[PDB]
Amino acid sequence: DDPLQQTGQLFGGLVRDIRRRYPYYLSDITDAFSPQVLAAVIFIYFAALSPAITFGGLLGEKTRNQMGVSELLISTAVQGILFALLGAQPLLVVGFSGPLLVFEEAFFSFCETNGLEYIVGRVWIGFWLILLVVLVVAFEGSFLVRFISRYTQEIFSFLISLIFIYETFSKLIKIFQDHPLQKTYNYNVLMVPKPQGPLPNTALLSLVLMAGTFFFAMMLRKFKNSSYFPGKLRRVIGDFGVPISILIMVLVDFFIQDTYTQKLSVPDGFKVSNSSARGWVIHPLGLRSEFPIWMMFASALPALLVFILIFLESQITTLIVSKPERKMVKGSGFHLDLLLVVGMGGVAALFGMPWLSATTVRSVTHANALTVMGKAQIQEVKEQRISGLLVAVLVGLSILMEPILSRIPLAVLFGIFLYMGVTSLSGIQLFDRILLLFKPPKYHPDVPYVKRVKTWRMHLFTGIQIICLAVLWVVKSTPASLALPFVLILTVPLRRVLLPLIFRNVELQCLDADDAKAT
Amino acid sequence: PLQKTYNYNVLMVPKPQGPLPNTALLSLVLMAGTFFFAMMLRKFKNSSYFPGKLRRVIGDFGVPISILIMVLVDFFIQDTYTQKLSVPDGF
Repeated sequence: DDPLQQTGQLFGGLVRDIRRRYPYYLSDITDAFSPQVLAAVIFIYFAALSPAITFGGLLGEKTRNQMGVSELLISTAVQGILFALLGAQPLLVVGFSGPLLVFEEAFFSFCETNGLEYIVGRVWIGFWLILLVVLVVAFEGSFLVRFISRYTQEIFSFLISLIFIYETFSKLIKIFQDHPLQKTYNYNVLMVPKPQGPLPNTALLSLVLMAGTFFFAMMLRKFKNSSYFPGKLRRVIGDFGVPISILIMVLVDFFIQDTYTQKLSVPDGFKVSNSSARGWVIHPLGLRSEFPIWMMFASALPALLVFILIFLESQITTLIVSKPERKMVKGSGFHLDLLLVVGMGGVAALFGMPWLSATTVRSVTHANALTVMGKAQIQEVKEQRISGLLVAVLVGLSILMEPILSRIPLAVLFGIFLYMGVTSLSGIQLFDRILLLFKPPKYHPDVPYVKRVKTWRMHLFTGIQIICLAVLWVVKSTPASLALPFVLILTVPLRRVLLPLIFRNVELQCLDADDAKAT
Repeated sequence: PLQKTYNYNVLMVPKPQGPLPNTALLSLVLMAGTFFFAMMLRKFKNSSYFPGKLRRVIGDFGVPISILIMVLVDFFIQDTYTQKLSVPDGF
């Protein structure tokens, strides 16, 4: 039975996913006894805490510290545990995103322009998103995701991957820039709150940490499929390679005493940032004065656009995770996770907490972590609820391990970002055609879209795709980035009409494959 | 070796006396860059990414290419000193 199907029953698709998924409860409970699950837990723990800290610092310095880092980590823990507990697909990883930050800063700018409160209206926005998601899910209007082919999916994934790789190198370049290379340095500079001024051996040591971590990780991964050791020892080595490299880099950093490297910073306790102009509960009616009536009647509009953003991104992520190619065994849900995320965003907005949603890179990395692979062929993927709830509990309780987190150099995590970025390049078909662009036709592959169409036809199709990617890059670089989703959905009609009017029907059926195998 | 403070009133003309901030570890960086580029080029040489003439012609001179890249990288940086070749004035 189809996870998506036009059903004339109220709560139809929801109950269908319920009946498809709940009878596997005991199996989901049982299947998390392997150490590879623990490896996934420890890896995604870092992979979720580090961008959380980055985004928290960014929005703290952006929003006059209206919201900080402690609220973000506590929330991320709450949505992680509950999404693992009651999610139809608990294999997703939730978090904040860049366009969401753009929305928050735009709302803050609008509020300051009008003189309104920033945190007060968020409760009302939660109210409109709650009523609107009830309205939408009432009609089971998910079938629109059927219009998304592999073209739009892969182009969105590729742009996300390239953007995040660019962010990683931007981080490294900025940290290098903060301490330039001079000939002489004055040593009467204070270092207590922050590193002020250039330092001799810090930035390039961070670069060395990145390079060594990445080199060791790739050498280990390439050796994992070798034939140097018995299979048991080889599997034991392959199960926990990344934490092994992490420990090696950490001990190397701890052995060095003189040079300073920036380490992790976490809240002291479960406390608010302002602790002066805020409390645990925000009164929706008004903190210092009453909330305007014309705002009460006209503030529904941004709720529409934020719901559109979270809806499209979550459903695209659900398409990514639940593809049958990665040995998708049990049932996969779309409606239940979406409803849970939107309702939880609303109730978090009741507390003043911003909304969170599943992240693409974290989700694909999570799917990659729980993979049983062969000598190649992919046998299976271990799917259950335990890893996500464990990760969320760990990010909730990370505050209690202050000395351990204070000894982690920041560049090792950046190397880990480089690792996830390069490993997110596996499932792309656009990368396959990009590789095909340069290779001579004498050694071109056995896939149907090489035999059935000519050489310059493949080159022109990939040129169309990269031109689309360049336009999307111009859109994301545009300061009016709020129009970012719109051009994206502009991909949907363009494939149906213009391309078949230039290409042919056999090229249409061979190139735009719904599944990797079947064409 | 690595310290926290370095005195800048030391003479460098006949030979580098005393520790210096960014010399030997930069030589280690050059180690990594040169070796990594050489291995990447050699492994890519027998690939199938270019037409055969172009690929083999490019791979025919990998070591001087990496040497030139390292020399230009060294020349671009001005402030720090790295030890260079010494030859007699004459016969």
